[PDB]
Amino acid sequence: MASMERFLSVYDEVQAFLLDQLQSKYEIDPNRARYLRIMMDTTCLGGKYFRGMTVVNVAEGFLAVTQHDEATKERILHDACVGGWMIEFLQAHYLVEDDIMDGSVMRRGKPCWYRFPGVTTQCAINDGIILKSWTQIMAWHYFADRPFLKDLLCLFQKVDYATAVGQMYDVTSMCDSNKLDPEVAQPMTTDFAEFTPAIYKRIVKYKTTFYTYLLPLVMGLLVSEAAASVEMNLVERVAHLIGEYFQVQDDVMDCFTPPEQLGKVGTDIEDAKCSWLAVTFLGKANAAQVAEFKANYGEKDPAKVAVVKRLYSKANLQADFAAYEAEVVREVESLIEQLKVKSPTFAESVAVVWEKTHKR
Amino acid sequence: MASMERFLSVYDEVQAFLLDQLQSKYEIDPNRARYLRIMMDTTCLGGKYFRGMTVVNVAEGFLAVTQHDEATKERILHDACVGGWMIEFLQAHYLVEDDIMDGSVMRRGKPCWYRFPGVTTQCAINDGIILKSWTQIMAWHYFADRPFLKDLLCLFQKVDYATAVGQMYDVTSMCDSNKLDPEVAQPMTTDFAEFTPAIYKRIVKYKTTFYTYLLPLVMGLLVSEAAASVEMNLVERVAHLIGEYFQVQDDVMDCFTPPEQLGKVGTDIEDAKCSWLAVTFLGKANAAQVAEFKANYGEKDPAKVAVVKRLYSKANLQADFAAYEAEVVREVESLIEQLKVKSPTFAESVAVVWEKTHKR
Ligand SMILES: Cc1ccc(CNC[C@@H](C)O)s1
Ligand SMILES: Cc1ccc(CNC[C@@H](C)O)s1
Ligand SMILES: [Zn+2]
Ligand SMILES: [Zn+2]
Ligand SMILES: [Zn+2]
Ligand SMILES: [Zn+2]
Repeated sequence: MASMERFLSVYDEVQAFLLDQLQSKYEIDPNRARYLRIMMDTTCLGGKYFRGMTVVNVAEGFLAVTQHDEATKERILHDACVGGWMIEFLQAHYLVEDDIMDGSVMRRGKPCWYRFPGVTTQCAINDGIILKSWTQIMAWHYFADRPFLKDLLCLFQKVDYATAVGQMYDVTSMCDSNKLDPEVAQPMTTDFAEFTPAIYKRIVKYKTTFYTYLLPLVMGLLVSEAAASVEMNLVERVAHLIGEYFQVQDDVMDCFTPPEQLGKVGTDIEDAKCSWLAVTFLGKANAAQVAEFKANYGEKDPAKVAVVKRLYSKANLQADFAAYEAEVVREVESLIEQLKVKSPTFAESVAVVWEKTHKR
Repeated sequence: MASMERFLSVYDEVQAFLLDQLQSKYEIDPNRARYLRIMMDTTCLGGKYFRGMTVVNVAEGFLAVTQHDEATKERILHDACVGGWMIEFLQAHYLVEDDIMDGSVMRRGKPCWYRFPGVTTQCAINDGIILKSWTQIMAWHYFADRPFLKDLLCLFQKVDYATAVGQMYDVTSMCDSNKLDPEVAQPMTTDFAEFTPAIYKRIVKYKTTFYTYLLPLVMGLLVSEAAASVEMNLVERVAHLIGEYFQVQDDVMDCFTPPEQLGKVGTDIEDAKCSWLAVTFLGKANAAQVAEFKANYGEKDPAKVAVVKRLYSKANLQADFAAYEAEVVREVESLIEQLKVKSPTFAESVAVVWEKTHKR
């Protein structure tokens, strides 16, 4: 069986399990079960399943080089699919809640969950909570007797928490740190002194890289009983590198990709986000450019946004991007080589993760 | 040391631990740490700590009848305090998110977290997520080598999930089940056919009783290594009984207690909640009363709310309440006696829980 058809089959299985348990142990009625079914499908399906499929791909890599009974190969692949779905559902949680927090309109060329007429924010906040609860129900059901249960749950929590911390770093990225105060409405930064590479890196490391690259890689290792074929500091380093690069691409596309390809109208400029474009622009701009950026950034006004866009196009950020890219290729290749000392197989999974990130 | 001063001390300890870890492992800066500190205090403190103190009280009960070294007594009490704080922080999560979902104004005579000028919904949704993540960080840190870790985490998740399911039952309680549909804006029920005792009970069982009574009781048992001194079906039954009663009182007070005592302007009528008052009113009203209730319920209009209030006062619901109360006293006393067969001590903790609920 091809990996994707197994992964998709296990979604159906896990969905049936969750909804069946809701009827048999949580007293749910049929119409509410249908609501939850439709919520699950709408929030968890329709992406590329990159994250969850990474778990599967890492596990398949080990299967190719490790002796096992056929029933064991099947069990490991089923565990990798279940684990994959945990990460997809964790993402679904965050996309639901983030869309509500940001007042987003679309995601993947469809309305954000909370905008559906029969959902509303009141229900959608809680739907998002359910989504993350369902990751725990899956783990406890399917991994109840597994030797990796503890490690897997402890890893999952730490990544979830890093993610929520990342979200705080992101939504507060345009405030002056010294002015953060629950008692006082937060003004946008006027100096942009906190739009640095190091600060951008911290946002991205926590908000994105832990759940998108570290967790799929390490969960694949866990469900394969293979954590000892790797130096975990190397896995973290490569994860953080690849994830930062992933984000840099997304930040570029938010500004320059037509809405039809990103599946939304990009608003990073209007939201005054600490994006790779803003940080890199400020790292090369002259005095006058800086002053024009400060008078136009973080404003809904289409004229001011167009001035910000024009500032970025004139500043030749494509050249900064190519240089960033080259350097990432260097460092990622280096880390892949270091990973080969202990696991060729694992190194090749990371290679595949890198090439799917780099090509797109 | 008195129980409450130990419990309060452990809050300070757990807070210091969480914030210190944020600086040492999550790269947090001082001002964001202060924001989180203030968030934690504002959301987790200022109630009666009934839930968390139950954990402590159950543990102290066992300490009085079980032989242990002094260092062991201390460790069990520290575990009970930490476990207590997990449940308080879980509540804090739900109160944050519920207040945002319901557009609430006040809670405990102070503004809801999301209303603070320097918070906003964008940050508050995520603050609420952090609050629940911090329950997991606490458990993994303080209970890492404990034999009850698995059981405690599995119980915690199931209660969290039941709670979120309860929330879905509550916010959808005024819709017709057969009309639930993410695609279609939900109309308020016109027939109120789903305002029954059984349906009310399901909302309350999930939304309230699992986290407020079942989890504190069973966590006390867990941290005491005492789950075998009880029949767990009896613990569940008594929990569900006491919790329903708790909710019935809150539903009565939402309508009739001055805002100064409940710490808010009650809105159950305007929100068209499936409250004990509405269900019990509909269980005794004549045709004309029913028709007047349907023309006035679930409307912001102060005149219509006052008509709903007047309908409840004329219907002598105090007498239905006294009868409900008597019957709960019967059943709770019965369950306490059944609990004595295996643990006098545990039975006496439940007695104390009952008397603190019943007296208030
Ligand atoms: C924690 C997260 C919030 C949003 C995420 C997905 N990244 C693309 C989005 C910003 O459009 S992950
Ligand atoms: C899951 C929960 C939502 C709200 C809760 C606290 N009960 C009083 C409130 C309704 O005013 S628990
Ligand atoms: Zn966001
Ligand atoms: Zn983006
Ligand atoms: Zn509510
Ligand atoms: Zn209430």
